[PDB]
Amino acid sequence: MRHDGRQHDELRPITFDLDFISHPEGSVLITAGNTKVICNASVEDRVPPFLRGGGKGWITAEYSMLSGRTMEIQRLIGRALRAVVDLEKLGERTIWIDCDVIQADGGTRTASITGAFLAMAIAIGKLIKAGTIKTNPITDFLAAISVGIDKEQGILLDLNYEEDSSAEVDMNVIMTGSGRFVELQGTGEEATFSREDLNGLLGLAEKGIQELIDKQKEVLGDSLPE
Amino acid sequence: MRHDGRQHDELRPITFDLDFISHPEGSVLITAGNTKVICNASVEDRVPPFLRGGGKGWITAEYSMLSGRTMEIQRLIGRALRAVVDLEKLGERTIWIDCDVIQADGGTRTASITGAFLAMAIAIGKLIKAGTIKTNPITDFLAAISVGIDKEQGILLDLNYEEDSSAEVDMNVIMTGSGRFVELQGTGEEATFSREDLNGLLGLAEKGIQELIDKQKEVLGDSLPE
Amino acid sequence: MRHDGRQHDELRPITFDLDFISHPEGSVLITAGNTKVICNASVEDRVPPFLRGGGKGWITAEYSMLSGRTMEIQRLIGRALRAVVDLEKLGERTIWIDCDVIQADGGTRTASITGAFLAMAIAIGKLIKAGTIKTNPITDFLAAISVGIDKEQGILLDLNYEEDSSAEVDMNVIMTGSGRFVELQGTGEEATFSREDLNGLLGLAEKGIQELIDKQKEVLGDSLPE
Amino acid sequence: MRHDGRQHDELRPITFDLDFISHPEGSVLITAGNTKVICNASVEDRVPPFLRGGGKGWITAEYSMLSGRTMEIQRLIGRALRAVVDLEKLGERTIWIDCDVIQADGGTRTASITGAFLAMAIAIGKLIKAGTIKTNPITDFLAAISVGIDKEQGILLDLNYEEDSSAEVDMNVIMTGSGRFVELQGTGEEATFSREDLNGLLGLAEKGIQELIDKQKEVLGDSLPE
Amino acid sequence: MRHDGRQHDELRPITFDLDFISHPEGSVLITAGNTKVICNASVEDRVPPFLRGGGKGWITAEYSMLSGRTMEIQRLIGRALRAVVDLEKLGERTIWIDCDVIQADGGTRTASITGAFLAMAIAIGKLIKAGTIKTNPITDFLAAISVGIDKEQGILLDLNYEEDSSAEVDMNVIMTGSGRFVELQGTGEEATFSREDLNGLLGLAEKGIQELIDKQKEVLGDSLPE
Amino acid sequence: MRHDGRQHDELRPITFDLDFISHPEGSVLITAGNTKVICNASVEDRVPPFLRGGGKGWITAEYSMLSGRTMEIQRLIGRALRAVVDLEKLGERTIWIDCDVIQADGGTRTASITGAFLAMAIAIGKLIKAGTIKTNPITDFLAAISVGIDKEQGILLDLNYEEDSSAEVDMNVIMTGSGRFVELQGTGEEATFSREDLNGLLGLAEKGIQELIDKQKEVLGDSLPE
Repeated sequence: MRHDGRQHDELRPITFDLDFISHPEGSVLITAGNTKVICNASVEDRVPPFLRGGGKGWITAEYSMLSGRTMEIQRLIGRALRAVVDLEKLGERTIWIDCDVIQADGGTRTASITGAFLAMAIAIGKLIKAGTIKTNPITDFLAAISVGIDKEQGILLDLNYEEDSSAEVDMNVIMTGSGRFVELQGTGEEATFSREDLNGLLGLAEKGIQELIDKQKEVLGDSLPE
Repeated sequence: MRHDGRQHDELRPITFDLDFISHPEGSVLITAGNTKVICNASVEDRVPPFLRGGGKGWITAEYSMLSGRTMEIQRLIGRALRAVVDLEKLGERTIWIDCDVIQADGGTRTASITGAFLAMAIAIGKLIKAGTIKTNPITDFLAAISVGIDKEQGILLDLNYEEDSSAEVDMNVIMTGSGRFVELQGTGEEATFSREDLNGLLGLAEKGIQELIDKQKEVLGDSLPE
Repeated sequence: MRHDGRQHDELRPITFDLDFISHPEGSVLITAGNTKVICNASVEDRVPPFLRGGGKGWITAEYSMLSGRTMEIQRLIGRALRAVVDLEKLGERTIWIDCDVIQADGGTRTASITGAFLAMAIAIGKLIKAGTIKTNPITDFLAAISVGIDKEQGILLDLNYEEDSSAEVDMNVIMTGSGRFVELQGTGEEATFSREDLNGLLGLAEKGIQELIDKQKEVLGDSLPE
Repeated sequence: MRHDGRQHDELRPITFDLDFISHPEGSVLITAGNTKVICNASVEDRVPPFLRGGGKGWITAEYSMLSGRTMEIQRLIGRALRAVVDLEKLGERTIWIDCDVIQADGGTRTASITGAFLAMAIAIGKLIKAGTIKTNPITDFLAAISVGIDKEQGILLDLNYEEDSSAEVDMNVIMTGSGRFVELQGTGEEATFSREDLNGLLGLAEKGIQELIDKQKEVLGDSLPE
Repeated sequence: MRHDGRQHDELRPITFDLDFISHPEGSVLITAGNTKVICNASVEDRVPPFLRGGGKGWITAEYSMLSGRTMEIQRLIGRALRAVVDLEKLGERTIWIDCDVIQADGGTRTASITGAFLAMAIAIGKLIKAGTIKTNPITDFLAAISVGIDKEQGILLDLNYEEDSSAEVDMNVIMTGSGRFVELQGTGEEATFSREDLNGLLGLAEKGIQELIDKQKEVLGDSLPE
Repeated sequence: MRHDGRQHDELRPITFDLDFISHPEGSVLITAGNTKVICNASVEDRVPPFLRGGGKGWITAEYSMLSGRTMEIQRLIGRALRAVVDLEKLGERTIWIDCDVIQADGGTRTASITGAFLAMAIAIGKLIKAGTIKTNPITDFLAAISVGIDKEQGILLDLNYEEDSSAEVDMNVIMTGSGRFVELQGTGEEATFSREDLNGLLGLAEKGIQELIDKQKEVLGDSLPE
C-alpha cells in the first residue's frame, strides 16, 4: 500500500479555506495533505508595457516558498490562468496572483494553480457583482495535479514530498473542466517510461483533476455564475 | 500547405557536421532548416561536490543563444543525456556539454539535445578507444523534436520560429532509440488540446525522433560500438 | 475617539493560534487587529561559524512581508529573543525563527517578536520534555508593542497602518515580563517630542506589553514550566 | 575610573574644523576623541519623485565607513535633520548630506549627525546670504550623543569603541537646542535595564547633547542668524 | 624559435569566412591560429536613451566566451568601431555587434575587433546598396593585434594562449589603415619594460595590424566602396 | 594658455599629508589641484585562498568615490603596487590598500596609485623597523599621472575634470623611479592619435611622473631606506 496510507488513484485530503485574509479581492488557503499554500488575487486598473491601450487585460503571478525554478513556476501559474480567462472580457486590468507556500509536502506548484484559480474566481466574481465589468471572463474551471511512477509502488496520484523524491518518473498536469489540457510536463529521473506508462499517468491525472474541479464548484458556488 | 513548403509530418533538412572544431573531445554542428547549434563535449577527470568518491560519473551542460529559461534548458540537456548514460560505467568523470546557438529558427533546444548526444558519443567513443574506460556507458541513442498545432495548418512536426509563434499548442519531446520517453512538455497558449490531439502529437514526435536517431546512426557509425 | 473605535491606551483584539502548521517545532499565528503574522520556530543541532565548539546555542530569524529594513527587522527579532534565552543552557543548537506577514495593518514587526517568542517557547518546551536538554533556557517572557503621537488624536497605543502613517512620532518597544527593556526605538517624522512626551509613551508601552505577556501566559501555560 | 581617563559624565575632546574642503557649500570635520567624520552639505535646485511641484524642499544623506546598517544610519541622519528644518521655507531644493568616517572609535553615527548639522547650517547660511531664499529654514540646533552602562564601570557618556563593545546596554539619543527629543534608541546586549537606569541614561544624554550644541553655537556664530 | 613554430614578427594563419550565418546583415568567422570568433553585425532603426532625436547613429557590442572583463572588452569593441564610423552619416540607427568566441587560443579580444569591423563593413555596405543611407559612414579600416615580451623568447607578435601566459609584458593595440592609433594597452606582470621595449612592441603592432588590414581589403573588396 | 592657468607640461600643486589618520600603519592624504584622495595601508598576517603556505605575501586594494570601473581601478592599484614589491621578501602577509576619494577633480585613479605607494612604503618601513621582516620588499618607487590631447589646447599633463571631459584623447601612465613602465592606457574619444602624438604623450608622462617620484622621496625620506 502507500506510505500515506492511501490508494494508487487517491488524492490527499483537500480543503479550501475561502477568505483566508481580508485585504485581497480573493483569498484562498488550499490544503492538500500537509501541503499548505495561501493564494491571493488582487485587481489593478492598469496594464504593463506589453499592452496599455490594447483593451485586453492581463494576469501575472508571484510565487515563494519556505529563484531559478521560482521564475519558471511563476510563469506557469500566469500561463495557466490566462488559458481560461478571456482577457478582453476582463477589460484593461491586471489580476495579480500571489502564491505563498507556508508548508511544503509535495505538489505545491500544482496546488498553487488550483488555489490561485479559486482566488481569481472570487475576485472576478466580485468585479462582476460590482458591475465593474458586467460579463464573465472565466471561460472554464482550472485545476492541476501531479502523478508519478515508483519502482515498488507503481503509478501514483498526488505525490507527497517523499514519494516524489523516490519516484523515477514524475509529471505535472493542468486541465480545464472541459477535460482539455492547458499544460503538462513529464520527466524521468535516471529512468524512462513507455507510451503505455504515459497513458496510465494521463489517465490518473484526469481522474484527480476532475475531482479537484468538482470540489472547486461546490465551494465556489454562489460567488461566481457560469 | 506549409510556409516552409513541406508536409505536416516532415522534418526540416537535417545535417551533422562532425568535428566542427578540433579542441573538444567531441564537436558537432547540427543544422535543422535555418537553425544552427554547435554542440561540444569535453571530459574532465573530476566530479562536483555532489559525488567525488562515489564512483559514478556526471554530465552537465551549458547553453547560450544569440537567463531564466537558459538555466531551465541547461538542466533539460543534462537531464536527458544522463538518462541514456550509465554514470558508473563512465567512471568518476564529468562530461561537459556546450551548446551554442549561432542561428535560431525554431527547435533550438530540441536540436541541442540531438546534437549534444552525438558530440558526447564521439567523445565517449574516443575514451573507450583510448582504453581509458573499456566499457560502453551509452545505453541507447537519444534525440528530441518539437511538435505543435496551428489553427489553420493543423498538427505540425519540427516547427520553425514563425510556426511556433503562431502555434496555439506546442510540445517538446525526448525519446530513446528504444522508443521510450525521456521527457515531454506540452503547452497551450490561449488554447487547449484534447487527449486525441495529444495522441496525434505524440505520434508525430515518435516519427520525427526515429528519423533523427536513424541519421545519428549512419553518421556516428564507426566512432562508437553498440 | 479613535478611528479603530477604541481608546488611547487600548490594544487591538489579540489572538494566538497555537500549532498553526504541523511541521515546525513551534508554530504560532498571532493576530492583532487586521495584522496577521505566522511565526514558526525550528531547532537544528548545528551552529554557524561564529561558534561551533563554544557550547552555547544560537537564535537567528527570518522575516518577509506582502530588503533594506527586512535585514534590520531580521536582526531585531533575533536580538530580542537572545535577550531572554540562556544560550548555554540551550546547548549547542540553532533556533531558526520564521516570521511571515500574511496581512499587514501596522505593528507587524512588534507582533512578530511577540509571536516568535511563543513559537520559540513551544519548541523549547518540547525539547525540555524530550529530555534533549533537561533545563529551561528561557529566563523571562518577551513581548513588543508600538506607540505613537498624533496631532489631533494625541498619544496612542498599538498603532494600525493608518495611525502610524499620520503619526508625527512613532516608537517600538520591547520588554520582559520582569518589566525590563530589551530594546526601544523612538522616531519623529517632521516633528519632535519633549521628555514628558517620551515618559507618556514609555508608560503606554509598559501597559500594552504587560497585557500581551499576560496573554502569552494563559495561552502558553502547560507547554512550558517557569 | 575610565580607561580613556575621563569621568562618567564627561565627553571626549571635541573639535569642529569648518571648511575642511572647498567644494561643498558646507564642509565640516568633526572630531570626538579618536573618531573623525567628514561632513559635507551640498544644495541642489531639484527634488526627488516624492515631490517636485510641492514647494517644500528635501534633505537626504549618505554614509560610509572604513550596507545593512549603512542604509539605516543613512535614513537616521536625513530623518534627524529634517526634524529641525522647515522644508517649505527652504524652498524646492535638496540638501545632500555626505558623511565619511575616516577614523572610527565609537560614536560615529551620532557624531555624523552633530557634524552634518553644522555643515548644513553653513550651507544654508550662505543660501540666506546669497538671498537665494531670504528666510531661515533651520528652526533649532541639533546634536546627538551615545550613552551606555558597563558592568564594572556603570553609566557612561560618549562611549568609545572599546567601551561600547563591553557595554551591556547602549543607547543613541538625538535632541534639539530646545531640549526636545528627535530620536532615541536604547538596546541591551544579553542584559536588560530598569526604568531608573533609562532615567539616568537620558539624563546623561541631555547633559552631553547640551554641551555639544553650545559648542555648535560658539563655532557657527556669524555664519548663521537665529 | 617559437613554440608555434613561427618567427618573432610573424602572425598566425589568418582566415576570414564571410557570411558564416545567413541571418545577420554581416556575418564573419575570423580565425587566427586556433582562435575562432564568430562576429555578427545587425542594424536596427532605433537608438538608446542617449540620443533618439540627435540624428547620429550608434554602435554597441556584445561579447561571450567558452563578466567583469566581459563588460570591459564589450566597451572596447564598441569604442574602437565608433572610432572609424561617422555616426551622423550612418543615420539614426544602432549597429549591434555580436562577438562569440567558439575557440580560445589567445588574442580573442583583438580578433573580435578585427572580425567585427568586417561584419560591420558588410552590413553597412548592404545598407549603402539598398540606398537606405546613400553615403559611406566607415572612414577607415580597423584592425587589432597583440604583442608581448618573453624572458627567453623576447619580443613577440600575435601571442597564443601559452605565450601570453608566460609573457611578462603583454599589450593590445588597435589602429586604422591610416596607421593611427585608436587604443593601446600595455601591462607588465611581475616585470616592467623600458621605453625602448615599448618602441619595439609598437613597431611589431603596426606591422601585424597593417597585414591584417591588407587582408581585410582583399577579402572585403566589392562589398564596400572607399 | 590653460584654464587652470598653468602650462602644457605643468603639474597641479601637489601635497602629501603624511599620517592623515592614526589607525592605519600608513596613512597619506594626497592632493593634486582640487583632487583629494585619502590612501591608507594596513598589514595583515594572513593570505587569501590563492596562496597560504606559499611563503610570498599579497597586496590588494579597495577604491571608492563621491562599481563597474570601481572594480577595474581596484585591480589597477593592486596590480601596480605588486609590480614594485617582492612579495616573498614581504613574507606571508596581505597589505590592504584603501583609497577614498573625498574630492574629485580629475586624475583620481592615478593619484590613488601615487598616494597608495607612500602609504604602503610607510607601513612597510614600520614593519622593517619593528624587525617583523628585516628586509626591504619595495624594489622601486611608483607614481602615476594622466596626459591628454585637446583640440584647441593641444597636449596636456595632469588633466583636471574639465580638461579630461573635453579631451579627445586621454591616457593614464604608471612608471617606476627606474623610468620603466608598469602600465599605460591610452584612449581616443571620437578621435584618433598618430604615433607621433603618442610619443609626445609618453614624453609628458615621464616628465610628470619623475617629478612626482622626486616629491615622494623628499617626503618619505627617513621613513624608509633604499
